[PDB]
Amino acid sequence: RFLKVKNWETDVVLTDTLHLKSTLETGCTEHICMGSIMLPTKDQLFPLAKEFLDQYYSSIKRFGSKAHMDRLEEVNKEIESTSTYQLKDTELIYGAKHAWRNASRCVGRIQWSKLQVFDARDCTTAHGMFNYICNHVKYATNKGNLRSAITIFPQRTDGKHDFRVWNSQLIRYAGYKQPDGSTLGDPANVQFTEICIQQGWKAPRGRFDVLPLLLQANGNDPELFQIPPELVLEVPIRHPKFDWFKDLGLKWYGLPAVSNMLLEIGGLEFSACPFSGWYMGTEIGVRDYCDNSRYNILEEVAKKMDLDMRKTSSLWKDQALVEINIAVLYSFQSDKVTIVDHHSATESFIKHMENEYRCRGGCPADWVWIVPPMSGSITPVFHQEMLNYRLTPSFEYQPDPWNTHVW
Amino acid sequence: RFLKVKNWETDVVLTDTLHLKSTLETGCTEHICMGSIMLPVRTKDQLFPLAKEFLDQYYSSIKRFGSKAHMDRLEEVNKEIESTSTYQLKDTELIYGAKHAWRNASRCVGRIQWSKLQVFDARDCTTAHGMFNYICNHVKYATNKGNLRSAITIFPQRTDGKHDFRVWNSQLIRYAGYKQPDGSTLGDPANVQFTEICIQQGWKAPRGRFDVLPLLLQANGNDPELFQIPPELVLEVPIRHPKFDWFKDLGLKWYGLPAVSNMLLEIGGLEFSACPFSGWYMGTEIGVRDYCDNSRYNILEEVAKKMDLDMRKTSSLWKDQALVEINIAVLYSFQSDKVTIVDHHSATESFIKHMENEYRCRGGCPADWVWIVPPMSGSITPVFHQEMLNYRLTPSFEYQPDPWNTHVWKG
Ligand code: HEM
Ligand code: HEM
Ligand SMILES: Cc1cc(N)nc(CCc2cc(F)cc(CC[C@@H]3CCCN3C)c2)c1
Ligand SMILES: Cc1cc(N)nc(CCc2cc(F)cc(CC[C@@H]3CCCN3C)c2)c1
Ligand SMILES: C[C@H](O)[C@H](O)[C@H]1CNc2nc(N)[nH]c(=O)c2N1
Ligand SMILES: C[C@H](O)[C@H](O)[C@H]1CNc2nc(N)[nH]c(=O)c2N1
Ligand SMILES: [Zn+2]
Repeated sequence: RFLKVKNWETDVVLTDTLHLKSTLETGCTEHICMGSIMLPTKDQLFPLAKEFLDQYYSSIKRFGSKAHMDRLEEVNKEIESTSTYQLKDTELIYGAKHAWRNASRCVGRIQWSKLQVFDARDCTTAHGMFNYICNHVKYATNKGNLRSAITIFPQRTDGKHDFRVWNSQLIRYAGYKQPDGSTLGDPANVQFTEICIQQGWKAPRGRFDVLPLLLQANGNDPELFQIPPELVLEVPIRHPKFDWFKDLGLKWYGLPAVSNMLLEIGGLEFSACPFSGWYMGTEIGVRDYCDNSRYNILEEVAKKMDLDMRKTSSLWKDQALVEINIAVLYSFQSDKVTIVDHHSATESFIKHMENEYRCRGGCPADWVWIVPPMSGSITPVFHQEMLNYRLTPSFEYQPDPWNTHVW
Repeated sequence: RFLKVKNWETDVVLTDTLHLKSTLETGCTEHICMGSIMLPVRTKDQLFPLAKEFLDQYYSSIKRFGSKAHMDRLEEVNKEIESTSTYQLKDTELIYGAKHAWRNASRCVGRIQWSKLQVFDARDCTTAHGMFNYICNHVKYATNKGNLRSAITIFPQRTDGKHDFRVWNSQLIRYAGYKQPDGSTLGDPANVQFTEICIQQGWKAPRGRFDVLPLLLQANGNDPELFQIPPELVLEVPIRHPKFDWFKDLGLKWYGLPAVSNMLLEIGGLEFSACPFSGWYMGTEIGVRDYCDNSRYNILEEVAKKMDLDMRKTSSLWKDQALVEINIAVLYSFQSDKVTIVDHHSATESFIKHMENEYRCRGGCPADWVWIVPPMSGSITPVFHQEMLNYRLTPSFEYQPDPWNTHVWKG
């Protein structure tokens, strides 16, 4: 019940006690492990509020103080009365930072305490949402010197007045299926791209078209907005050795900004809470470019490299993959846009884990997501045993809005 | 109940009902997943239900469930247990058991081959010398001059846990490791403890970087004895690179036959503590793990040095570049010497086909994603995108503690 995790490359052993504070469920049982599955009233609200307020006042070393009890009392009163409650700015910031801290699938959490939190709870319209999001993007991008940030729109009330960003990321490329039969641009975004067009958007029908924002305030119909191009920092992808690489015509955007998740703090639900950091190179070079269900350029690159693509055992896919990921890192670094390679990022996470085990008693971590999609075992996280469990505050998935929206 | 797994690249969805037949635990709870943890004595009491369940499965597979042969066998095993406190498997049952232990091995990506396993019955063995002979025959059979053949040799089952047969080696063929006074290691660092034991038992070590370890064999609970595998039985492959001529001068080689010899085979409640099995290598086992783990031969530096890569910052991906070249060399060398090997793209593609087939005919396929996904180029293999369910079926292979930690020495 007091658990140990071992690193098999270093023999370092850490003792986990934090998991005992876990609340939600993992999807696993004693009979079956679901570790590789992608997606497994007034009464309930006050205990949730109490659990959060307790950990908050503990963190500021005022557990059991007058101010603690008073606040517990005040929130209790507000829930009995209004059937909900509002977070103090200090509580909102703490809650958001700890949602990141608790994100077991995130390798970048060593940065968790340096999150810029933008309070957008006074927002009432989609035009206001757009304004807040432009300011976010500009602050976060910072001329290529990226800074982590989250913008938090008003919390769910009766589930009919939800704030939602319909895009999965603030910045993403459009996808269109060709009459020919293939897919132009990003296949991942074919459905969403349709809903943009099938709602007003005029598509350039290109390969790297930055999608418009589809913003929904207070449960209303969502509205289209184009992010000012001058706020969208993109990087042309070239290679430090292969001069034909530039001719592939590839580029990617600098800002990874997830906008479709749900932030839970003290029982309150923030259905619109776009957050952003900076990329690990493999997210673009391995997944975005080389997934078969994405831009899928491996064969094209291997061809230009003149590799022997007759047999899989020549490892031509593997060679091309490395070169593509060299290009991505080289390109961002050259344009002075923040990026981290998978070696640096995983070494950072090992350091973070040790910090958390020492100062917090543990660090929930999902091995399946933490290990990079290339060169797994030559990164230290591959050899690191990890315990996965769910702490709150937390980021959670939520249904795509078009399936839920009472139109 | 139904359970569905989705492949996120193909959108293919499979339905698992087989997990309902699961008995053993996973280590996970509703509150914590232990999926990345490496490693998460038996009386007459619990034995007959274990026996019965296995025999039910056996007779079902041969389309004889409930037959007179089935009921008689149950009867016979029952009376054998209550009078002798154990029982003996028929040859047919043993073969079925061994094949299904492999079939049920959720961490094994090579299971498309499970039904083609050569089972060698060594249950009549009584001495370490007898063990050595059986093991030599296994190695010769399995190696087949490079045309590798899967096989398992099964020594007598545990009785009171005080007369165990054990192969003290983790694998039948492995290179020695030597700790030097300056803190460095000569050979395979993984095998330093075992090497020191062999030396203590009287092995005259050559003290080179690739010395094949002697077999250390325990029969019937007796102290183990040293044996040298005839070198002519140990097939090795010099490693060279198809473009880089300097690669051969690194002086690398590896053995052709992967043969695990320290696991326990459970069949119908019976425990076979010595059951060496072998197949053929996936290239990455050697090229990624054996050669490039920091705690193993660790040749990334040397290789990258000779490739003249930018080694100052990690973001040059010099480690990733060297890793691919090493794995190309391993595959090239094995194929050139006509020794059976499979690359991780072929192996994972075959596993997906296997898994889909198993869902269709068996109702499921227990699989451990953490182990099934290869240690390089993960997401460009099809298993990366494949949801998997991990659960435990029997018959099974299990870990057991190393014998030198539990053995009562006779002298
Ligand atoms: C600052 C640098 C950051 C880096 C390098 C980073 C890296 C990553 C990576 C590689 C993943 C894997 C997800 C995938 O493969 O699609 C991930 C997941 C995740 N990240 Fe981070 N991230 C960063 C910042 C942040 C921030 C600022 C937040 C929130 C405030 C965050 C929250 C999350 C969450 C909630 C997930 C998992 C989502 C899920 O469950 O699917 N990350 N991160
Ligand atoms: C014939 C070709 C085979 C291939 C390519 C293959 C491949 C693999 C690989 C790559 C692993 C991961 C282990 C590691 O990374 O160290 C593995 C695990 C395993 N294999 Fe196979 N294998 C083969 C044959 C067999 C046979 C013949 C048996 C048994 C009769 C077997 C039983 C197992 C078991 C039980 C594990 C899991 C070990 C554990 O739980 O830690 N395999 N295999
Ligand atoms: C802030 C941030 C930094 C970074 N460096 N990277 C990302 C993107 C990674 C990511 C984070 C999430 F919080 C949620 C998701 C969605 C999961 C995706 C959707 C489809 C495939 N995958 C399941 C991705 C975000
Ligand atoms: C038949 C076979 C084929 C193949 N292609 N390959 C192997 C070796 C893979 C393997 C299988 C096992 F049943 C147990 C182990 C030991 C795991 C090691 C020991 C220490 C670190 N690691 C946990 C390896 C065996
Ligand atoms: C901590 C983690 O479970 C451990 O390093 C595992 C990860 N996956 C693996 N997968 C395979 N095939 N072989 C291994 O030795 C390991 N090691
Ligand atoms: C089926 C499997 O869970 C799925 O492919 C996961 C595996 N691990 C991952 N890991 C990360 N970081 N991102 C992903 O999208 C995935 N996909
Ligand atoms: Zn689990």
